Amino acid sequence: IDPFTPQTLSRGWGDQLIWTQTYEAALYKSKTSNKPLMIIHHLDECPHSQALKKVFAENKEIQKLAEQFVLLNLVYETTDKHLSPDGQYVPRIMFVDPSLTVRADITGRYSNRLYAYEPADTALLLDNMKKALKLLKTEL
Repeated sequence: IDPFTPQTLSRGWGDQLIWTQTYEAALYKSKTSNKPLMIIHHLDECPHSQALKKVFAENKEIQKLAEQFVLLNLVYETTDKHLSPDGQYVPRIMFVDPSLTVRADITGRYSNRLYAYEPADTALLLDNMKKALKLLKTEL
């Protein structure tokens, strides 16, 4: 593509994680860097996502893929009108497809419920994170 901004002094790409908490800015720079973003959606109204956060921050697998991608940690409204207008169940993980949209093609065997926010979904979250991410670098 055309030269956007040359690197100098320090901070080359700054594409890791996101650093700042802003839904629109996160998704925006993701598309700008042609890199998919994974929106981690929490809630305060149920068992504090801090409990889940502990195991999340403890799971190497989840961090490894997320550090190479975007993680949009949002904690506000259990059923926000943007992701859950009609209400289905509290999320845990979400993913924005390169086409700036979402793809619900995830199916599974009945391990311990296929959709939860409780630390139980941490093993699934791993395999689900892969299916949700689908393509890593287009080539692979």
